[PDB]
Amino acid sequence: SVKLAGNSSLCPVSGWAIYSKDNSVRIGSKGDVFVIREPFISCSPLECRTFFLTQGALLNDKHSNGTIKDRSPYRTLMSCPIGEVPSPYNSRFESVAWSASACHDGINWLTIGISGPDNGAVAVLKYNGIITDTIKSWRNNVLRTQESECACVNGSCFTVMTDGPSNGQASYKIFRIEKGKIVKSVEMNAPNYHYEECSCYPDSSEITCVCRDNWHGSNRPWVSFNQNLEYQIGYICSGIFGDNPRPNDKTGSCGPVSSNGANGVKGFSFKYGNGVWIGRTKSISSRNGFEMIWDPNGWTGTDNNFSIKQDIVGINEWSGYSGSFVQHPELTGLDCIRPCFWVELIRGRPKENTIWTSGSSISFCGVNSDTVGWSWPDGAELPFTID
Amino acid sequence: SVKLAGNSSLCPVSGWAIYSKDNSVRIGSKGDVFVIREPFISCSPLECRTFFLTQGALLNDKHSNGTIKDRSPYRTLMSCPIGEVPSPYNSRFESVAWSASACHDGINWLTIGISGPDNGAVAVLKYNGIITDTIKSWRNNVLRTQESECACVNGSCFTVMTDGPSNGQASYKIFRIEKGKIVKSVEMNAPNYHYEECSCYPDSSEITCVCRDNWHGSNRPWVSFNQNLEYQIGYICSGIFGDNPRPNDKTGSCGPVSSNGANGVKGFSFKYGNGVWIGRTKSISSRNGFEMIWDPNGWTGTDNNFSIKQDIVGINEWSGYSGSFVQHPELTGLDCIRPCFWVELIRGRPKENTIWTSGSSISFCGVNSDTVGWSWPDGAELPFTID
Amino acid sequence: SVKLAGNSSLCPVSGWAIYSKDNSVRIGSKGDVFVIREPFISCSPLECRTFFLTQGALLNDKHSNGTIKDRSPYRTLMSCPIGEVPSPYNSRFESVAWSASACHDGINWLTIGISGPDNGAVAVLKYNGIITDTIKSWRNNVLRTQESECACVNGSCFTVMTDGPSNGQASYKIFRIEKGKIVKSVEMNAPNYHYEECSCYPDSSEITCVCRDNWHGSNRPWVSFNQNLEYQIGYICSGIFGDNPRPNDKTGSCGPVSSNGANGVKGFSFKYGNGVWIGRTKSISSRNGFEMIWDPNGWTGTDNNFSIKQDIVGINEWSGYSGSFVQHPELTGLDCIRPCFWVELIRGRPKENTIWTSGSSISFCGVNSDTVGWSWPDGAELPFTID
Amino acid sequence: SVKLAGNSSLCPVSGWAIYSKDNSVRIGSKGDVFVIREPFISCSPLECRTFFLTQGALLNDKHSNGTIKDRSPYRTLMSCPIGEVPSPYNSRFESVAWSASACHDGINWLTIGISGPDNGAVAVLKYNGIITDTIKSWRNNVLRTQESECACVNGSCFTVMTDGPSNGQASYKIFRIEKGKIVKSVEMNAPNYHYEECSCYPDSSEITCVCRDNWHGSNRPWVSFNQNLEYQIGYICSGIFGDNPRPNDKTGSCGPVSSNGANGVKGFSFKYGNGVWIGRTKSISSRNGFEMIWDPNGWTGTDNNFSIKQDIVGINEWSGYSGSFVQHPELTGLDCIRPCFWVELIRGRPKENTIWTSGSSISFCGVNSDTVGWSWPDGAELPFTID
Ligand SMILES: *[C@@H]1O[C@H](CO)[C@@H](O[C@@H]2O[C@H](CO)[C@@H](O[C@@H]3O[C@H](CO)[C@@H](O)[C@H](O[C@H]4O[C@H](CO)[C@@H](O)[C@H](O)[C@@H]4O)[C@@H]3O)[C@H](O)[C@H]2NC(C)=O)[C@H](O)[C@H]1NC(C)=O
Ligand SMILES: *[C@@H]1O[C@H](CO)[C@@H](O[C@@H]2O[C@H](CO)[C@@H](O[C@@H]3O[C@H](CO)[C@@H](O)[C@H](O[C@H]4O[C@H](CO)[C@@H](O)[C@H](O)[C@@H]4O)[C@@H]3O)[C@H](O)[C@H]2NC(C)=O)[C@H](O)[C@H]1NC(C)=O
Ligand SMILES: *[C@@H]1O[C@H](CO)[C@@H](O[C@@H]2O[C@H](CO)[C@@H](O)[C@H](O)[C@H]2NC(C)=O)[C@H](O)[C@H]1NC(C)=O
Ligand SMILES: *[C@@H]1O[C@H](CO)[C@@H](O[C@@H]2O[C@H](CO)[C@@H](O)[C@H](O)[C@H]2NC(C)=O)[C@H](O)[C@H]1NC(C)=O
Ligand SMILES: *[C@@H]1O[C@H](CO)[C@@H](O[C@@H]2O[C@H](CO)[C@@H](O)[C@H](O)[C@H]2NC(C)=O)[C@H](O)[C@H]1NC(C)=O
Ligand SMILES: *[C@@H]1O[C@H](CO)[C@@H](O[C@@H]2O[C@H](CO)[C@@H](O)[C@H](O)[C@H]2NC(C)=O)[C@H](O)[C@H]1NC(C)=O
Ligand SMILES: CCC(CC)O[C@@H]1C=C(C(=O)O)C[C@H](N)[C@H]1NC(C)=O
Ligand SMILES: CCC(CC)O[C@@H]1C=C(C(=O)O)C[C@H](N)[C@H]1NC(C)=O
Ligand SMILES: CCC(CC)O[C@@H]1C=C(C(=O)O)C[C@H](N)[C@H]1NC(C)=O
Ligand SMILES: CCC(CC)O[C@@H]1C=C(C(=O)O)C[C@H](N)[C@H]1NC(C)=O
Ligand SMILES: *[C@@H]1O[C@H](CO)[C@@H](O)[C@H](O)[C@H]1NC(C)=O
Ligand SMILES: *[C@@H]1O[C@H](CO)[C@@H](O)[C@H](O)[C@H]1NC(C)=O
Ligand SMILES: *[C@@H]1O[C@H](CO)[C@@H](O)[C@H](O)[C@H]1NC(C)=O
Ligand SMILES: *[C@@H]1O[C@H](CO)[C@@H](O)[C@H](O)[C@H]1NC(C)=O
Ligand SMILES: *[C@@H]1O[C@H](CO)[C@@H](O)[C@H](O)[C@H]1NC(C)=O
Ligand SMILES: *[C@@H]1O[C@H](CO)[C@@H](O)[C@H](O)[C@H]1NC(C)=O
Ligand SMILES: [Ca+2]
Ligand SMILES: [Ca+2]
Ligand SMILES: [Ca+2]
Ligand SMILES: [Ca+2]
Ligand SMILES: [Ca+2]
Ligand SMILES: [Ca+2]
Ligand SMILES: [Ca+2]
Ligand SMILES: [Ca+2]
Ligand SMILES: [Ca+2]
Repeated sequence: SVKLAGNSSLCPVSGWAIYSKDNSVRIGSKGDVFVIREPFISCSPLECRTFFLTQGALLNDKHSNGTIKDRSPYRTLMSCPIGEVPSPYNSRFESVAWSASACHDGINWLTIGISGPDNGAVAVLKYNGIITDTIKSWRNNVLRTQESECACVNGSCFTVMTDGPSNGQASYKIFRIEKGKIVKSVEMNAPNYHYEECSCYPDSSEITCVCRDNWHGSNRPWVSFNQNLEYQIGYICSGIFGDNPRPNDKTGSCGPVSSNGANGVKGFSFKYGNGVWIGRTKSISSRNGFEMIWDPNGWTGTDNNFSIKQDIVGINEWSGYSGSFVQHPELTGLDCIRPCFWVELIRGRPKENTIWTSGSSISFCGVNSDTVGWSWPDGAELPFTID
Repeated sequence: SVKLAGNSSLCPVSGWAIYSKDNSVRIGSKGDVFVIREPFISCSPLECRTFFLTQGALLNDKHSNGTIKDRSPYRTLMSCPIGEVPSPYNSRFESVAWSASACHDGINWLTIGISGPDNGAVAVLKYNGIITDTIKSWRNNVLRTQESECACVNGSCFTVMTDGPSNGQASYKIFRIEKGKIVKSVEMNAPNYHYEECSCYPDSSEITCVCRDNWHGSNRPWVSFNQNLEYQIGYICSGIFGDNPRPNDKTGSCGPVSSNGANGVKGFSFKYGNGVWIGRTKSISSRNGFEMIWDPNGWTGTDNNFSIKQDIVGINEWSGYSGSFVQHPELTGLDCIRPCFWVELIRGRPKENTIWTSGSSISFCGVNSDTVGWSWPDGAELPFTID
Repeated sequence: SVKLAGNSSLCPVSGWAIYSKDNSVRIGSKGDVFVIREPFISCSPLECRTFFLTQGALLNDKHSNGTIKDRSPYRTLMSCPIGEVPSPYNSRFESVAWSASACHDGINWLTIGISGPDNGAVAVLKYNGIITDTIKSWRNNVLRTQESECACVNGSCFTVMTDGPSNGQASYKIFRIEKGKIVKSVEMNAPNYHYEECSCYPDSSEITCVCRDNWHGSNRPWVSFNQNLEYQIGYICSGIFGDNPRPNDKTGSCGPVSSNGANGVKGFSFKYGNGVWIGRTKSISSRNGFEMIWDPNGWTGTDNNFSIKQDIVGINEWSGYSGSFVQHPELTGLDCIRPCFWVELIRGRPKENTIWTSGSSISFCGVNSDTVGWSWPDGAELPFTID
Repeated sequence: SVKLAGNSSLCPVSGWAIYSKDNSVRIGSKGDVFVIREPFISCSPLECRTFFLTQGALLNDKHSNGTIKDRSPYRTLMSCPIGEVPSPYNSRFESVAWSASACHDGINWLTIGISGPDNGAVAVLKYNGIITDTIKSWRNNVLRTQESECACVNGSCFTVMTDGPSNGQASYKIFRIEKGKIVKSVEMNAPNYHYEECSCYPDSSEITCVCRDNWHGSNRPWVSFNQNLEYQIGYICSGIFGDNPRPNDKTGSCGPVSSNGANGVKGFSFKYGNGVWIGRTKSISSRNGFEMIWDPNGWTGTDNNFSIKQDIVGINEWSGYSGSFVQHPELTGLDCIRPCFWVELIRGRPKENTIWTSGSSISFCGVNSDTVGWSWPDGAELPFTID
C-alpha cells in the first residue's frame, strides 16, 4: 500500500460516460434494501464504494415511516460496492451517523460520522474502522459535514464542517486529518458567505470545494486551499446558476446571488482555470432533472453563455443531491486525476404521497472520448404497498 | 497474473457434459432474483461467471411489468458465479447496458456495456471496472453487440458490433482491444450478409465468430480473423440449418438461405476443419428445445446429413439464446482450448401470459468421454403471483 | 497446499461432541432456504462444508411441490459453510446432480454429480470446478453413489457406485480418482450382497465403507480396500442391527440379516478392530430418533450386547440419513484421523401432510473428553403456509 | 499472525464515543434477521465481530414463538461483522449453544458453546472452528458462562463458568485455555458470593472480571487473577450500585448489598486503581435506560458520590445486558488496551405483548477526546405482524 500522491492535475474532459446505476428503489419494492439518503461514491486504489446514510429501516416496511426526518439515533453510515443496491446482506457498517464523509488515503479508509443531539453533536473519526479522533460541535447548532467524499493528498485528507444556522450566517471550518487524527484546523473568515455540504476534490496538490449556500445564494460558494490550510473563497461567477432553487439564467455574480437564494441542494462543480463543468438540476424550482454544462469562462465570468450541455436526467424526472468523486492515477493508471460525479434520485416525501423518503443513484466519469446525453431516472412506481 | 496465450487449438469433443444449471426462475418465485435476459458465461484463469442484462427489477414484483421491452435506462450488466441465481445479494455490478459483452485477458476483466438512446448509443468499455474507452453509434441505429463473451489472444481481446437495420443491410465492425482501449477496428465489407449477436471464440491465435442473420438467412453467418483484423466471411454450408426460425433440413447454401430467413435467435457453432458442432433449437419455428449436432462436413458442405445428435432441452420446453464460451489451458491445465456452451431458457412474454419476461440458464462443456442426452428445462410453473 | 497423507489411524473416541446445527427448515419458514435432501459434510485442510442436493426450489414456495420425487433435471449439488442454512445467497454451485459425492485431497475439491435419464445416467467429475472425467451407467438402471464424502489418501480419492436394482442383486464398483480423473476401477464380486449409499472413510492408508442393503439385509454391509483396490467384503456382525427398518435386537449375522431386510436408510459405522461405533435410528420401523452405540465386539461378533449408548435425537423426533465425515491431521493438528458424523432430519413427505420434503442437519465429532446425550431435533412446526 | 501480548495497561478514558448500532429489530420487521439474545462483541487483530445466541428462528416468523425461553436444542452461537444485522446470509456458524463465550488470542478464535440438558450440560471448546476440548457440568445444575468475550494474554485465554443455583450459593471456576485446550482450572473459594455472566478483560497481564450476583447483591462482584490463576475476590464498593434491580444510591458495601439483591442483569465495569467506570441501567427496578458513570473512588470506597455521568439510552427506553470488550494495541496501534462496551436492547417478552423476545445492540469505545450523551435506543415499533 502507498499513499495517494494527489499531485497531478484534473484530467480535461469533453463529456461524461455512464459508470453506475443501482436501481435501489425499484429493487426494494420486493428485496431487502435500506431506506437511504445522502449517498456518495468514494474510491480506494482498488475499488469504488457507495456510502450512504441509512434510516435503520428497509423499503416497503413500516419502519420506513417518517423518513423525511433528517436526524435520529437510528441513522448509520454504511457502504457497499458501487452499483449494488444497499442491503443488509451486502453492506459494511461504517459509523453511527446522520451526517458523514469518507475518503481513502491510499492505505486505509477514513470515515467521519456525526451523531448525538442537535445542540452538541460529535463527529467520530475512524481510520480502518478504529476510532482515531472526535470533534464536538463548536456552535451548538447541528454540527454537520459534506455528505460526499473528503479529499486526500500525500497522506493528508481534508474536509469542511459547518455549525450554526442554515438560514443565516454560520461558522465553517477546514480540517486536515492524517491517519484519522485531526492535525490542523482553521475557521474560514467568510462573512456574508454560506457553506453547506461541500463537494471537495484534489487537483495539483490543493483542494477545491464547491458547496451549497442555503442562506442567500442561488450560485454556489467555493473554497480552495493548500495542505497548510491557506485558503481562498468566492462564488461561481457564471450566470448559469448552479443551485436549486435558482432564477432563470441571466447575468451572474462573483458573490452570492440573492434571487431565489434561500434553500438549496447539495451539488458540485469542477474548475478548469476560468472555466467550469457545472452539474445542476434542470428545474429552477424543484429537484427535477439533471444536466452537465461546460462554461469555458464560468468560474470567473458572469455571462450566461455556455458551450456544451449534456443531459443526464430528464426535466420531468426526480433528481436530488449530487457530488464529485475522483479516481486517482494509483487506481486508473492515468497521468491525471479523473473527475466523476454521482446523482441521488430522491423518491417519496415531500413531493410524492408516501410515508417514506429514499433514493437511488447514478454515476458518471469524465472522458475525452465520445459520449451522449440521455435520461437515466430512478424508475420506481410509487406509491408502494406500505403506503 | 499472466495473459492468456490463446495459441492452442480447440479441444476435439465427442459430446457435451452438463456443467451448470441455475434454476433462476423457479427460485425467483420466492427469492430475490433479478429479471434478466441475454445471459452469458465467461471465465478467467480462476473462475467462471454468468453475466446478464438485468431489468432493474426482481421477479414476482410489480417492476417486472413490461420486461418484454429490450432497451431502457434501467438495464444493467451484472455478473455472479456460474450456477448461482442472479440476486442483488450475490451479483457484481459491471456496467449500465442494454447490450453487452465481456471477457478476461488473463489479467483483468473487460466489460462492454451499451446504453443511451437508439439514435446515439454509446458503448462504455471498462478494464478492471475502470472506464477505459467509449465508442459511439456510427449509423445512429441501435449500436449493439454480442450478448456473449469476447475472445482474447495474447493480451488482445476482440469483439463485433453492429449498427443499422435488423431487417436489411447493416454495418458490422470488428474491434481489437488491449487493456480496455480500442487499438484497431475495421468495417466488414459484407454486402448481402447480416451479422447480429456474434458468438466468438479463440482457436490457434485466430478468432472465429458465428452469428445471427436477422434479415434473410436461416443458416448462420460467420466471420473469422487474425490479430491484425484480416478477416474472412461466409455462411455455414450445412443443410442442418442453425437459426430459428428455419426450414426443415434440406440441401443448404454457403450463402444466406432465404427460406424462413427473416428474424432469428442468437446462437453459436464450433468449427473443426470441414466439420461443425451446431447447437440449435429443436423446433423449426419457435424457441423450443435444444440439441447439439456434429456434422463432419457441415462447415463447408451443403448436404443435410450429420453423424451425432445429443438432446439438451426437449422440443416441448422453452429455450432461447445460446452462446459459446471457452476454458483456456491456463484455467484447465489442458493442452487445448476447451469449448463449452450455455443456453438461455426464456420464460414469460410473448409465449406465456405474464407481465414479465425473464430467463434461466444451463451450460455444458465438451468432453471426449461418455455423455448422454436429456432435457434440462427451466421448470418454473407460470404464471406467477404477480401476474 | 499439500495432499492429505491419510496414513494415520482413526482416533479412538469415547463419545460425541456436538459440532453443528443449521435449523434450516425452521429458518426457511421465512427466509430463502433451499429445499434439500441428501446433505453431507466434508472438510478441506482449512474448512468444513455442507454439501446437499437441492430441488431447485425454496421452502414455502410453490416450486417445492412434489419434492418427495428423487430424480429430476432441476436437482443440483451445492455447498455452504457448515452450520449455515443452504440459501441461494451463501451457497456455491457444484454440479447438476440427483446423486453425489465430494471430497478434498488437500489441494482441490473433487465433486461427483450424476444426472441424466434413469437408463443412461452420467457421473460428471470436477476437480476445482473444472470437468475432469465422466462415467456412464454400465447397467442402465439408475447409476448412483454415496450421498456422502469420498475418501482420500496420498493424492488418490475413492468412491463406490451402484447400478442395477434397489430390490435385488445389483452391480457395485470401486473407483480410484486422482486430480478428478478415474485411474482404476474394479467391480466388486458380491453375490447375495447389496450396497447402496456408502459412507467411506480413510484409516491407516486404507478405505472402509459401511453401506445400506436395500434388498435383504437389516444389518449393514461393508467393503474395505487398499489403494490398489484390493478389497474385502462382509456385513457388520452385531445383533445391534444398524439399518432402518430392522428387527428388535437379537443374535446377528456376519451375512445379510433377512428379517425386515428390504428397504433401508443411508448410514455409517466406524470400525475399531473387532469393535464398532454404530449410529442408528431409535425406531425399528421409521426414520425417528438417533443414537450412537459402542459395541466392543460388534464388527465381528453376533451378540446383542453393547457397552455405551449416547442419545442424539429422541425417539419421537424425525431423523433421516446419516454419514461419516473425517477431520485429517492436516486440519486439526492431531496425530490421528478424527471421526465425525452428520444426521439429516427429514421433514415433510411421506410422514407429514405437506406438499414438500426437505431436511435440516446436525453433526458431531468424536472426542475422548466428556460428552452427553440429548435430543437435537429439527424443531420446525409443520405444516407450513404453502401446504 | 502473532499472539496478543496483553501486557499494557487499560487506556485512560474521559468518555465514550459511539462505535456501532445494528438496528436489528427494526430491520427484521421485513428482512431475514435472527431472533437473538445474549449478544456480545469481540475483536481480532484485524476486525471486530458481534457474537450472539440465535433461537434457530427469524423475526416475524412463527418459529419466533416462545423465545422468552432461555435453553433449547435449537440455540446456536453465530457471529457477524460488527454493526451488521445478524442474518443467515451474513453470519458465521460457531457452535451449538445456549450459553457462550469467545475471544481471539492473536492467532485464532476460541469459542465456547454450552448445550445439552440442564442436569448435564457440556461446554464445547473450538479453536479455529475445530473442537479442541470439552468440559461437563460438575454440579449438574445449568453449567453456564460469560455471554461476553473471554480475555487473552500472551497466548492464554481465560474465562469463568458457574454451576449450581442462580438463587443461592453456587460453584464458580476459572479456566486457562491455550489453543482451545484447558491447561489449568481452579474453583473459586467464594462463600457468600455469587458470580454469573462475568465481563472479563485484560489489563497489565492480569484479568479482571465484573459479574452479576443473582442471589443477594445489588452491587457487582469481581474476581481478578494472574496467569497462574491466583485470584482475588470482592464486590465493587461504590454506593452507585451497578446491578438491576438495585436500591436508590446510598452508602455502599465492599461485600454484597442485600437490598434488592436477588435477580440481576449482566453488566460490566472497568477498574482504574481506586476508581471505576460503571455502566448501568437508568431505572433502579427495570431493564430501562443506560448510562456510564465515572466514580474516582468507587472501586474501593463506599460513598454515593461520582464525578461524571454520560447518557447512553434514555430511561423510558428498553435496555438489557451489557458487557466489556477491548481493542488491543495489535489492532489499534495504541500503547494501551482500549476499553469498549456494548449494550443489548431487549424487545418483546416479558415487557411487551409479543410472542417473541429478541435484541438489537449498540457499542461505544473509550476516548480522551470530546464526547456527548444521548439516547440511542432500539427503535422498533412493537408488536409486529406475527403477534
Ligand atoms: C405511518 O404513520 C402514519 C402517521 O402516524 C400512520 O397513519 C396513521 O395511522 C393511525 C392508526 O390507524 C391513525 O390514527 C388514528 O386516527 C383516527 C382518525 O383520526 C383516530 O380516531 C384514532 O384514534 C382512536 O383510536 C386509538 C386506537 O384505538 C385510540 O387510542 C384513540 O384514543 C382513538 O379512539 C387514531 O389516532 C392516523 O389517522 C393515521 N394518519 C394518517 C395521516 O393516515 C400510518 O398508518 C403509518 N404507516 C405504517 C405502515 O406504519
Ligand atoms: C401442489 O400440487 C397439488 C397437486 O397438483 C395441488 O393440489 C391440487 O390443486 C389443483 C388445483 O386447485 C386441484 O385440481 C382441481 O381439482 C378439482 C377437484 O377435483 C377439479 O375439479 C379441477 O378441475 C377442474 O378445473 C380445471 C381448471 O379450471 C379444469 O381444467 C378441469 O377440466 C376441471 O373443470 C382441478 O383438477 C387438485 O384437486 C389439488 N389436489 C390436491 C390433492 O389437493 C396444490 O395446490 C399444489 N400446491 C402449490 C402451492 O402449488
Ligand atoms: C503458445 O504460447 C506459449 C506461451 O508464450 C509458447 O510457449 C513459450 O515459447 C517460448 C518461445 O519458444 C518460450 O521462450 C517460453 O518459455 C514458452 N512459455 C511457456 C509457458 O511454455 C508456445 O510455444 C506456443 N505455442 C504452442 C502451440 O504451444
Ligand atoms: C403493467 O403496466 C401497464 C402499462 O403501464 C399498466 O397499465 C396501466 O394501469 C394504470 C392503473 O390501472 C392505468 O392508469 C393505465 O390505464 C394503464 N396503462 C396502460 C398503458 O395500459 C398495468 O396496470 C400494469 N399491470 C400490472 C399487473 O402491474
Ligand atoms: C510487552 O510485551 C512486548 C511483546 O513481547 C514486550 O516487547 C518485547 O520485549 C522483549 C524483551 O525486552 C524484546 O526482545 C522484544 O523485541 C519486544 N517486542 C516488541 C514487539 O516490542 C514489552 O517489553 C512488554 N511490556 C510493555 C509494558 O511494553
Ligand atoms: C405460540 O405457541 C403456543 C404454545 O405452543 C401456541 O398455543 C397452541 O396452539 C395450538 C393451535 O391453536 C393448540 O393446539 C394448543 O392448545 C396451544 N397450546 C398451548 C400450550 O397454548 C400458540 O398458538 C402459538 N401462537 C402463535 C401466534 O403462533
Ligand atoms: C441541517 C442543515 C442542512 C444543510 C442545509 O440540512 C440538510 C438538508 C437536506 C436537504 O435539503 O435535503 C437533507 C440533509 N440530510 C440535511 N442535513 C442534516 C444534517 O440534517
Ligand atoms: C435490436 C436488434 C437486435 C438483434 C436482432 O434485437 C435483439 C433481439 C432480441 C430477440 O430476438 O429476442 C432480444 C435482444 N435484446 C435485442 N437486442 C437489443 C439490443 O435490443
Ligand atoms: C435409487 C435407489 C436408491 C437407494 C436405495 O434410492 C435412494 C433412496 C432414498 C431414500 O430411501 O430416502 C432417497 C435417495 N434420493 C434415493 N436415491 C436416488 C438416486 O434416487
Ligand atoms: C440460568 C441462570 C442464568 C444467570 C442468572 O440465567 C440467565 C438470565 C437471563 C436473564 O436474566 O435475562 C437470560 C440468560 N439467557 C440466562 N442464562 C441461561 C444459561 O439460561
Ligand atoms: C508527484 O508525486 C510523485 C510521487 O511521489 C513524484 O514522483 C512526482 O515527481 C510528482 N510530480 C509530478 C506529477 O509532476
Ligand atoms: C509527502 O509527505 C511526506 C511525509 O510528511 C514528506 O516527507 C514529503 O515531503 C511529502 N511530499 C511532497 C511532495 O510534499
Ligand atoms: C504477444 O504479445 C507480446 C506483447 O505485445 C509480443 O511482444 C509477442 O510477440 C506476442 N506473442 C506472440 C506469440 O505473437
Ligand atoms: C505418514 O505419512 C507422512 C507424510 O508423508 C510421513 O512423513 C510419515 O512417516 C507416515 N507415517 C506414519 C503416520 O507413521
Ligand atoms: C504417495 O504418492 C506419491 C506420488 O505417487 C508416491 O511417489 C509416494 O510413494 C506415495 N507415498 C506413500 C507413503 O505411499
Ligand atoms: C509468553 O509465553 C511464551 C510461550 O509460553 C513464554 O516463553 C514467554 O515467557 C511469555 N512471555 C511473558 C512476557 O511472560
Ligand atoms: Ca424476503
Ligand atoms: Ca441557495
Ligand atoms: Ca460563460
Ligand atoms: Ca434468420
Ligand atoms: Ca453433412
Ligand atoms: Ca435393509
Ligand atoms: Ca456385542
Ligand atoms: Ca443482584
Ligand atoms: Ca465515590
